[PDB]
Amino acid sequence: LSRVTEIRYVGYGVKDFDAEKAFYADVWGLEPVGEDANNAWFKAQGADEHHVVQLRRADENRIDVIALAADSRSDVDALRASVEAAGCKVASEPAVLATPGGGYGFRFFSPDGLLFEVSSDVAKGAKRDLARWEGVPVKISHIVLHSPNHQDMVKFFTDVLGFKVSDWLGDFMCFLRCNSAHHRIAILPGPPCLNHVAYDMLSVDDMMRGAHRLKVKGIDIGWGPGRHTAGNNTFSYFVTPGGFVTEYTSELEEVDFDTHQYKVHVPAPMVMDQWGIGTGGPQTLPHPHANPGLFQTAEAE
Amino acid sequence: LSRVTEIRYVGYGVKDFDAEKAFYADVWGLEPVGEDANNAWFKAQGADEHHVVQLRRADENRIDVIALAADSRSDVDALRASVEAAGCKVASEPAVLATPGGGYGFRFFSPDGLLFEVSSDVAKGAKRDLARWEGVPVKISHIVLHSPNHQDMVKFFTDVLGFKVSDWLGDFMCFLRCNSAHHRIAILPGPPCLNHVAYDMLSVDDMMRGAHRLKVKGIDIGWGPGRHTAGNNTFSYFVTPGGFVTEYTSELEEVDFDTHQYKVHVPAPMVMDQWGIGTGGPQTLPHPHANPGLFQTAEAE
Amino acid sequence: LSRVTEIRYVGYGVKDFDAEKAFYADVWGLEPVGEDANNAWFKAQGADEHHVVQLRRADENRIDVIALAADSRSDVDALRASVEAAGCKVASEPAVLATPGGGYGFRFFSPDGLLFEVSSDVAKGAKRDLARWEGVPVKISHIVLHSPNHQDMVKFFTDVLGFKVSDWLGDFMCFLRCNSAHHRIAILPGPPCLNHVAYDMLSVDDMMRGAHRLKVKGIDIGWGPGRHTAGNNTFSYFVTPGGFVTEYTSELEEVDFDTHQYKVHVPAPMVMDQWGIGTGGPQTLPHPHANPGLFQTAEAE
Amino acid sequence: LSRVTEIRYVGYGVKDFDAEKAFYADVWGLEPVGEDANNAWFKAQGADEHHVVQLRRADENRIDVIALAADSRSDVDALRASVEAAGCKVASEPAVLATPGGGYGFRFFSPDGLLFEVSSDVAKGAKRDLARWEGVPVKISHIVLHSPNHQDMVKFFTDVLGFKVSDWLGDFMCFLRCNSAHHRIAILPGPPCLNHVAYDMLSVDDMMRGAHRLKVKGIDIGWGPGRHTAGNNTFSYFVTPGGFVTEYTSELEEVDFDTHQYKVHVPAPMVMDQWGIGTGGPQTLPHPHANPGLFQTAEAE
Amino acid sequence: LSRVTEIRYVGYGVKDFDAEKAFYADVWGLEPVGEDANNAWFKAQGADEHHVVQLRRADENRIDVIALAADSRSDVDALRASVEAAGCKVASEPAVLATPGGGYGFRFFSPDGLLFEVSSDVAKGAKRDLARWEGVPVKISHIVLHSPNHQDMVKFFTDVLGFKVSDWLGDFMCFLRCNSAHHRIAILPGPPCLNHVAYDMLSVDDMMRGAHRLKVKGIDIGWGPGRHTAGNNTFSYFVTPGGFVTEYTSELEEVDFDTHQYKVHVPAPMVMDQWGIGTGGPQTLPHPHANPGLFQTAEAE
Amino acid sequence: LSRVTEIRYVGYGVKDFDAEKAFYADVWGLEPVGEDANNAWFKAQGADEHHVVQLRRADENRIDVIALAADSRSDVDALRASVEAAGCKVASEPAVLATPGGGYGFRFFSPDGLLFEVSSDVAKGAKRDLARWEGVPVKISHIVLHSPNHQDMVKFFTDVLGFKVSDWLGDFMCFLRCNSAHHRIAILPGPPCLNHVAYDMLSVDDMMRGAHRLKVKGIDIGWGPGRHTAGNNTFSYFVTPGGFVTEYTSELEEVDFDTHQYKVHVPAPMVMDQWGIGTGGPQTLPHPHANPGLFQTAEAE
Ligand SMILES: [Mn+2]
Ligand SMILES: [Mn+2]
Ligand SMILES: [Mn+2]
Ligand SMILES: [Mn+2]
Ligand SMILES: [Mn+2]
Ligand SMILES: [Mn+2]
Repeated sequence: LSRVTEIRYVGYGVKDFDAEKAFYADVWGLEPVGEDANNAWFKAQGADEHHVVQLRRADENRIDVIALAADSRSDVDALRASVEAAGCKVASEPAVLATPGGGYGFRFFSPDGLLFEVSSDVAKGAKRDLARWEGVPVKISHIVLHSPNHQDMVKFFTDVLGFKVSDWLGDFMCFLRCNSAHHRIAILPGPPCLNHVAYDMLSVDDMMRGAHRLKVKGIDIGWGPGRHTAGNNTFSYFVTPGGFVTEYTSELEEVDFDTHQYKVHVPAPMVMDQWGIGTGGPQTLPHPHANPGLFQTAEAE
Repeated sequence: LSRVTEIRYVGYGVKDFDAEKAFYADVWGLEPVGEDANNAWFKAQGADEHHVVQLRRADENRIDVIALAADSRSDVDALRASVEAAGCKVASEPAVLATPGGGYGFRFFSPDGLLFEVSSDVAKGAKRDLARWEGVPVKISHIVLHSPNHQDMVKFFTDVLGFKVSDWLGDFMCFLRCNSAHHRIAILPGPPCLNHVAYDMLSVDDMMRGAHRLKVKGIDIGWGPGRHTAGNNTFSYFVTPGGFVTEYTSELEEVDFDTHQYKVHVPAPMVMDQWGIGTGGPQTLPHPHANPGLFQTAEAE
Repeated sequence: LSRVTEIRYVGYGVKDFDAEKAFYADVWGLEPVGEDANNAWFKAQGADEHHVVQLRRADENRIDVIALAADSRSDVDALRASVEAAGCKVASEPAVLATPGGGYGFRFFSPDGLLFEVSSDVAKGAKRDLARWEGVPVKISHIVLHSPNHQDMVKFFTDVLGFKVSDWLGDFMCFLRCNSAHHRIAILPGPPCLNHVAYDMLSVDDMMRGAHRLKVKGIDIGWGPGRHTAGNNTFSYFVTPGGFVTEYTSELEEVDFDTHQYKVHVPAPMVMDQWGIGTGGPQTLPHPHANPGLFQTAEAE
Repeated sequence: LSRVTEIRYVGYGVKDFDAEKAFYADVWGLEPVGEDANNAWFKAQGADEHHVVQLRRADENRIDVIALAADSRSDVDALRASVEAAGCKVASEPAVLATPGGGYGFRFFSPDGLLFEVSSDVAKGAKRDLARWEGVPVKISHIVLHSPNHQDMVKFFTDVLGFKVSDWLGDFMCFLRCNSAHHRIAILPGPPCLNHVAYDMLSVDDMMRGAHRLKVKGIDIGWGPGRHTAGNNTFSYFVTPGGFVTEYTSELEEVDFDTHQYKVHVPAPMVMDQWGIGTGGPQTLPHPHANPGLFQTAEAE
Repeated sequence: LSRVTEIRYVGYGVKDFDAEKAFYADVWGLEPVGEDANNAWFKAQGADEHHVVQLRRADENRIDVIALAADSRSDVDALRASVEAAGCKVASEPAVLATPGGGYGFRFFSPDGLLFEVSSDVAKGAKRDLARWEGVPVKISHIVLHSPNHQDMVKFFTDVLGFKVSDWLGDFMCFLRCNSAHHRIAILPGPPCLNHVAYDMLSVDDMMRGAHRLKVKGIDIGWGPGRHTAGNNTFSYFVTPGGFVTEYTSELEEVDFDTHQYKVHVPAPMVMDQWGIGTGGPQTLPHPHANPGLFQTAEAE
Repeated sequence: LSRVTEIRYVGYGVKDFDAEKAFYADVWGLEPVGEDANNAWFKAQGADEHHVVQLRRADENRIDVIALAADSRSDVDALRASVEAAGCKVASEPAVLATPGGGYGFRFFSPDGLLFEVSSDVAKGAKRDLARWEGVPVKISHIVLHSPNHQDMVKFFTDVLGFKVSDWLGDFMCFLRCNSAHHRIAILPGPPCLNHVAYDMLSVDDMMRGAHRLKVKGIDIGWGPGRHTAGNNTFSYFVTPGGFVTEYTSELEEVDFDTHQYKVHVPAPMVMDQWGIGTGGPQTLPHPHANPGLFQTAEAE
């Protein structure tokens, strides 16, 4: 049946519009793709996806949209019906998109009130094979979300969107894949919102090199020099000027999308971080707060 | 049936006996109670338990015994009976104790192999009411253990030894009570071993002054001053010279022993620590390793 | 006689008006009450004082005014006379204030040249009983001032304004009260200026939570968490983006305004901080400097 | 009368003899002078004073004696009277010394219970002009004491022992000179005991070099590099493995012993430390405690 | 012949023009000389140099020009020929300057593409003797450059501009003097660019005082207090809000411009910093990146 | 000709015999091979080398010997004559060794006075293929020595011992190989001594897991985890309780012993460390000191 196949971008609503714009292009290593009096689009130098981040000047910080990819026009419609069947509020009907790089798609809110987008045939952008030591994002690695009822959110993603379970951290954190990457989405309990967005680095040396630039650029590592167990990926968390959290990650495991057997890792500090030599932890990072405007569009504000 | 009513003491086998010995009497705040060629006893100044810590000069660091209390001599026998039905290896029949403070007790191995002692009528010692600012322990607060089958270890503590579930952190960490204190035992997953032993302080002020003393003695706080959710107690974890970890804690809740309803807390950063302004994390503390000589007594080595 | 009964607000002239405006509403925990081109008003959520902070957009950082409260028009007129007798430079006569909240007051310069305001019947704002863990200020706790002639500055607060001495730190720091709070004003030797403004928290836990919210906002603790001796209050000092310092405090002793016996505390390490587990110290906060515009109203600039 | 003219040495009773004996010989920079079953003498390489530190294997830490120096054999006698006419218990009648280095002197307890010694003609030891960057002590700089009646205690020092006042920190800390150096003794209120013994370094560079050696050897600065105001000396406090604090100081001002005009400095953060760019503070060093065995010699234990 | 005899100023092209503007005035300690819509000039309070820093609102941070001094209007003409004969691209012919303080000079590019300026007779501005503890720059100390062919860059500076070599750190870093100071210029390997601009402090104390100010102002010492071996000057590096690095330096030796003989220090860990006690290190500072627009003026952009 | 093919072990004369001895078996990860009252041999678990570390109880710390390995008995004699010719002071004539493991070899002093040993047929010990995450050493990676005439000391290793140059850091640090490993020995300017010994780890993960064990053992990283340029090896430096420095390293390049072209890297922060996010640096490690007893065997003492 038709399913989500990748993540496209994350649209942010940010107060400190300018500070956040400079961050992504002069600090985080993303490539500007376009600006407008009220918006800004950036893209990952190592991927052909039109844009991976969208910034909209707003009166408050929030996540406007989480855009997922579908293979074809007939796949976008199938998920359109599937979402309806599951009882979701549909904010838009499948049609050519006026947003950058066009594409055919629709929008619907998740059972929690977070706006999502599913689209196909979105224009492609440039893409080069990065050399080692550049310290810049190759592509998006994953997105982590909080949910008031995570078990159900996990099922929506599996039964409606087509994700499959790759791992479990006890019974509170689930890792979901929609292709051969260990996971592209991770669901966690808490108020309906987004926790962080990770970016894939070419190598461990690159994550370090990037973390280094971020340090001199005045941003310290919120939780760094670590390596997770579920997915076995190295990590480095940061807080953007806008107050969001972004992560440089690397070496996430490749699996067989169709046959990977998930495991239930037993919680333990060593399980969250197998290195235990960096600084900070999940406590030095912002505390989750319900995303402003649940079931509301960026417009409605 | 009858049940365990309190914790008496923990017996440690230590490699650097001399250094460990000087730690408890001159840094930690315990009162020397007795000594000999290969052993040393210590008691908390604010409680009349004959002694709360016993050290044995050994070749390898380990836990020799976790000593528990029972109200009566026939309570000790009832517990000998329970253990038998649970199928535990009994190391001693209920008899008069030759250990300091005497008493009537027996020893049995928990399903994982750690050695426990259940006894009653142990000679009381000297006790006095501490004054704010002394910065010394009042009595032992709790003991946390790791178990390869933590669900079973919990049922053992509740069904065999009569403890009761006071709280849960997900499905991986359980808090058990044997009296009005929120807990005296907490089970956690991992190889069969003892995580740490906590000592109750008179006030948050005494934990701070205590932590201060340790700091000037050369011992840094392993997990900065904080406050847990389950039990609402403040904490300060330290590593001893023998490599064991001890914690100064305060304000542990009081509950009705029978009517207290337990809760399942959702794992979250701010759940392990509601303050989040100290240094360290469980990661700066030793990784759990199986206790040397499972199902073996001190004689074994 | 007639006297000052409490603190109202503190008016600041800030060069970086926007960063300071954002600091109070999004980090410090105060409630915005009004804004115009060159001004911003903030209120403490746990008190009905119309506003506790006023910020004026300025070319240079300074303290524009420290407003105090009196019980009634009569009391204010009386104090106004008292001020004259003590030979002070009066900047206005008892009249209906035109600032937000209204009221009946007048302004005058302390013997040192700092502008103070005494007023009565200022409108009452809304007030809320905070819940533990919110980490936001309940009310203004105290204000510390520097005076070239502290011995005299104290006499002026006691004899003209009615404040009474609650304690002395050796012979250089005096704590003064004007109600049941140990103190609302403290006098320290140094150029004529304002040292810090302290905000009272519901509990020590709340102080810690506030400190944590600030840590994730990127504002480190200037003088780590501690507990003072005089007044027995816990403290957490911070440097605002505007350059001033603010403090989260709690557990400030309550005393009988009339019969409280003051003590002279002998200066010592353990006297400034009875905990000694945090970081920083007075040596790590900005050095006091004469307040710009002595004996000059904010107009003058 | 005649007067004390210089500090000779300090004698400590240390529980952890070995550790401390190692400290001074390899880490601190003092050259050994002679050993024995329970005694170790140490010398400062840049001064002819036979030995500046005496260690005695004891059960609990304590100050056994603070050895001072007199010029002639008869100046001693002239003091033995002053002490008598002061009412001090005398522990030794002027007699030829049986302690390493010989000499003639007596022992008596001061008004607070700390044993002092006054001698003359002790055998000089070797001395070489140290070179910049060696990072070892040149001689002892000063000793700071704690007194329950510091005002009287100072008068004892000035009137009975012949010291003069050089500076006052408010009314709680008095600097006393017995020669050219700004001070060799400083008095602080508190339980009767020694606070720290400070050694002089050839320069600021040597202090840092010195601190650098202590750091690599595992001893962190208790009170970071700073510059005191009273005396204008750079500082660096440390904690010996025995629980005693020592200091590497430099650039202590020289004054005319006779005419030096003393000043009363106003207490202030910037006063204790004019640099304020390091870590620690009195806060992070041992809290004072009554010296064990008041009015008792070491032979009493 | 005629030769450069001093450094005048550095002109930066800054993106966050206002943040950098405020840094030099409010934080770094320079004095505003003038401004217009797109430029700001700053002056050292301790040097008659008209100005030592120029900022220009730019799209991207870069070095716009490095201004040098010549003694006479004919020296400038001479250097204008030497530069020509060396193959340097001349950006302007020797004439009266239209920049503040005027003067007579011209602009040419060094062999690597950095725009330089040589001038004479520039108007002197205010000047005064700083007092110990003021914590502000006296004048400019030195400027460090990165060159892809530093051996050639060194020869350019000596054979063309008239600089002399005062020292070598191995064979990768050169120290050049234009007057009595050990060096005003230092060449290092790497892409063509400016490493840092260092400001002279009255004394080591001032550097500490200065650094403490940046500390409370929210700027951490990028490379802790230390002392270099070449020049023996104490150092403290910082990262400006603009992204450039500036250092407070003191005690840089003096030398006989004519006779001084250069040494070749053997690299060694402890040669870069003879104290090795401060925090950070060259690793916490930005990595050298070719100055944007080599061989192009600020206009082209 | 016949040449050195590997590093066997290092013998240290350590004053704190018991601490250093505990270090290697309970902290560093080496396995005890032998013991008596004043000696202790240690073995690396991933190599069959009989023992790689030797401790000798001593009055002063020093490098007793640096034992190299030759392929055969004849090979050994060849080198014995080859050493004879270079003019070294032989200390033993080729012959069966009474030391653990036996073998045939001799000891001679290098031009700088360090005592070396070249033996063959030393008894092989047990070896295990470690699994990822054990965090224990596999083998000895390299040894770094200081030389007052480093240039000649290199020719000695290449022309006399048979090593080959794999790289140079500027003209001060040389990297020598005796097989396919990028290097096994590194020479650096300085007083004749041993800088540090490095231990190869199975992977970067194991070094991190190793550094974590040392952290919880109270032994912090002297030079934060990083990555060298020459050899591309990841690093982690530590100071042992005895005062020596050990390094956990990984990913050192494998090269072709014969056809490997070396390079001269230009010194520069990013070259010493390509990551730049750990702590400390060469400066936070002990200063090199001439080795006690130059040209003298352990027996002299
Ligand atoms: Mn992640
Ligand atoms: Mn605990
Ligand atoms: Mn305060
Ligand atoms: Mn001192
Ligand atoms: Mn410099
Ligand atoms: Mn190495």
